[PDB]
Amino acid sequence: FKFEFKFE
Amino acid sequence: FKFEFKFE
Amino acid sequence: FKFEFKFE
Amino acid sequence: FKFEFKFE
Amino acid sequence: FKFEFKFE
Amino acid sequence: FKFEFKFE
Amino acid sequence: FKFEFKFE
Amino acid sequence: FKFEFKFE
Amino acid sequence: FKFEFKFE
Amino acid sequence: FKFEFKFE
Amino acid sequence: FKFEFKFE
Amino acid sequence: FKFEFKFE
Amino acid sequence: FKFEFKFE
Amino acid sequence: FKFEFKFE
Amino acid sequence: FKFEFKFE
Amino acid sequence: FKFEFKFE
Amino acid sequence: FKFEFKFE
Amino acid sequence: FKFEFKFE
Amino acid sequence: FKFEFKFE
Amino acid sequence: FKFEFKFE
Amino acid sequence: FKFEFKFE
Amino acid sequence: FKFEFKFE
Amino acid sequence: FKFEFKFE
Amino acid sequence: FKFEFKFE
Amino acid sequence: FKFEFKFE
Amino acid sequence: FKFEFKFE
Amino acid sequence: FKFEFKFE
Amino acid sequence: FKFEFKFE
Amino acid sequence: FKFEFKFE
Amino acid sequence: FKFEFKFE
Amino acid sequence: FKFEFKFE
Amino acid sequence: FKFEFKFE
Amino acid sequence: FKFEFKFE
Amino acid sequence: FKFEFKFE
Amino acid sequence: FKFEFKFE
Amino acid sequence: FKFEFKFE
Amino acid sequence: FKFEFKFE
Amino acid sequence: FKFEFKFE
Amino acid sequence: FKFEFKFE
Amino acid sequence: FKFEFKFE
Amino acid sequence: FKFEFKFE
Amino acid sequence: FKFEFKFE
Amino acid sequence: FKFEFKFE
Amino acid sequence: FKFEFKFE
Amino acid sequence: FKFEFKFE
Amino acid sequence: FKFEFKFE
Amino acid sequence: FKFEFKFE
Amino acid sequence: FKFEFKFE
Amino acid sequence: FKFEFKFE
Amino acid sequence: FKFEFKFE
Amino acid sequence: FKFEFKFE
Amino acid sequence: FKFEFKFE
Amino acid sequence: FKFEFKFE
Amino acid sequence: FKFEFKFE
Amino acid sequence: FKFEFKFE
Amino acid sequence: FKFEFKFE
Amino acid sequence: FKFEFKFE
Amino acid sequence: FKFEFKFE
Amino acid sequence: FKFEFKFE
Amino acid sequence: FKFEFKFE
Amino acid sequence: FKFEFKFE
Amino acid sequence: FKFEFKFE
Amino acid sequence: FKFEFKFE
Amino acid sequence: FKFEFKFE
Repeated sequence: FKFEFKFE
Repeated sequence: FKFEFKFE
Repeated sequence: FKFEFKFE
Repeated sequence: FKFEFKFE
Repeated sequence: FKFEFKFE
Repeated sequence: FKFEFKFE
Repeated sequence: FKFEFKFE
Repeated sequence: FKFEFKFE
Repeated sequence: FKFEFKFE
Repeated sequence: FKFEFKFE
Repeated sequence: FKFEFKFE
Repeated sequence: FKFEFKFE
Repeated sequence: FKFEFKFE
Repeated sequence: FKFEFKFE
Repeated sequence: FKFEFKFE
Repeated sequence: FKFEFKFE
Repeated sequence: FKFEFKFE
Repeated sequence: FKFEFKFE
Repeated sequence: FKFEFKFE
Repeated sequence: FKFEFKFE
Repeated sequence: FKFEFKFE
Repeated sequence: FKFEFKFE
Repeated sequence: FKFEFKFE
Repeated sequence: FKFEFKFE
Repeated sequence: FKFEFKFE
Repeated sequence: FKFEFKFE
Repeated sequence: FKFEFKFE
Repeated sequence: FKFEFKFE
Repeated sequence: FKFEFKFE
Repeated sequence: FKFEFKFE
Repeated sequence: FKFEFKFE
Repeated sequence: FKFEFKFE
Repeated sequence: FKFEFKFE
Repeated sequence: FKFEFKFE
Repeated sequence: FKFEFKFE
Repeated sequence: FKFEFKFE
Repeated sequence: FKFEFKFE
Repeated sequence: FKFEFKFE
Repeated sequence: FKFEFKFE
Repeated sequence: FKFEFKFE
Repeated sequence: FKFEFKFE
Repeated sequence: FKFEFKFE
Repeated sequence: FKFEFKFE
Repeated sequence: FKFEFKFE
Repeated sequence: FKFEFKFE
Repeated sequence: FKFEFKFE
Repeated sequence: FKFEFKFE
Repeated sequence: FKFEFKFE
Repeated sequence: FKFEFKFE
Repeated sequence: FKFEFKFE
Repeated sequence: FKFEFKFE
Repeated sequence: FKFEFKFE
Repeated sequence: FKFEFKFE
Repeated sequence: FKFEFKFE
Repeated sequence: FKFEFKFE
Repeated sequence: FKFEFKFE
Repeated sequence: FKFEFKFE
Repeated sequence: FKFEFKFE
Repeated sequence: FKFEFKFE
Repeated sequence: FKFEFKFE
Repeated sequence: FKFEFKFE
Repeated sequence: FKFEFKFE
Repeated sequence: FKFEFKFE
Repeated sequence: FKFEFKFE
């Protein structure tokens, strides 16, 4: 139930 | 589930 | 059951 | 399943 | 069973 | 299967 | 078994 | 098989 | 759950 | 219940 | 809970 | 109730 | 509680 | 109530 | 309480 | 009420 | 859908 | 929705 | 959505 | 929302 | 959102 | 928010 | 947020 | 906040 | 925050 | 605060 | 804080 | 304060 | 504080 | 004060 | 204070 | 004052 | 900019 | 199969 | 820049 | 299935 | 740079 | 499901 | 560089 | 849920 | 290099 | 919850 | 290389 | 809580 | 290689 | 509390 | 390889 | 309290 | 110079 | 879907 | 030089 | 979604 | 040389 | 979201 | 050579 | 968030 | 060779 | 946060 | 070979 | 925080 | 081979 | 804090 | 083989 | 604090 957030 | 939000 | 979201 | 939404 | 969506 | 929807 | 759809 | 539908 | 916020 | 924060 | 703050 | 802080 | 401060 | 301090 | 200061 | 000091 | 405009 | 603007 | 501008 | 700016 | 600028 | 700057 | 600069 | 500097 | 510099 | 210095 | 230098 | 020195 | 040196 | 010396 | 030397 | 000497 | 598709 | 979309 | 999609 | 989004 | 999304 | 965000 | 997010 | 942050 | 965070 | 920090 | 932190 | 430090 | 620390 | 040290 | 320490 | 030492 | 476009 | 362009 | 663009 | 560009 | 950009 | 770039 | 950048 | 770069 | 960098 | 680098 | 670095 | 490195 | 390092 | 290393 | 080290 | 190592 993951939630990855790349900013860059 | 799993999610990607790659900004850039 | 992935969901990729590239913005960029 | 799997999904791509590449904006750009 | 992929579904690519390029916008750009 | 697999699908492409490249807009642009 | 691909299905490409270019719009542009 | 494989298919192209390039609009433009 | 789990979360990623990778800046860079 | 993790919360990763990469800066770099 | 648990937290990551990896700088670098 | 951990709090990791990597600098490096 | 518990804390990590790993420099390097 | 620990406090780890790695320098290295 | 308790403390760690591991240098190296 | 310990105080560990590793140098190495 | 494509457009082009040349002035010269 | 492509757009082209030549100026020479 | 794409745009281009050439001056020369 | 692509943008292109040629100058030669 | 992408931009590019070429001068030459 | 990509940015590109060519100079030759 | 990304930037790039090429001179040559 | 990525930055790129090519010089050849 | 990342920087890179390539000379060649 | 990453820094990269290529020289070839 | 990280630095790297490659010469070759 | 990481430092890297490649030479090949 | 870390350093590394690779020659090859 | 870590030090690393690779030679291959 | 640590040192290491690998030759091979 | 650790010292390491690998030779393979 | 509607569309519709059938195969087989 | 079957397929359709809308735009603008 | 709306959209809508159906399959199957 | 079904799918839609909005932008700007 | 708003957004909205629906599936299923 | 449902999803939305904002930027800038 | 604000942000906002909602799901479900 | 809900989520937001600020930068710079 | 400020920051702010909210969840739930 | 709530979270913030400062750097440099 | 200052810092500041708040939680809760 | 609250937390801060200094370096160099 | 100074330091300073505060908590609570 | 409060804490500080010096090195080298 | 001096040192100094304060607490409380 | 207070604490210090010397080496080498 | 001045320009406008309308579609739909 | 309106449009604008200005020059000079 | 001067430029402006408007959309939506 | 406004835009601007300046040169010279 | 001189440059400026404005968005939003 | 303002921007600047200088050269020379 | 000389360079400057401003943002926000 | 100011910036600088010098070369030569 | 010579280099300098400034930030903040 | 000043910086320097010398080579040669 | 020769090198120097300055920070702060 | 000064630095030096010599080789050869 | 020969090497030297200076710090502080 | 001086340093030396010899090889060969 | 031969080796030497000096410190302080 | 001198050092020596011999091999072979």
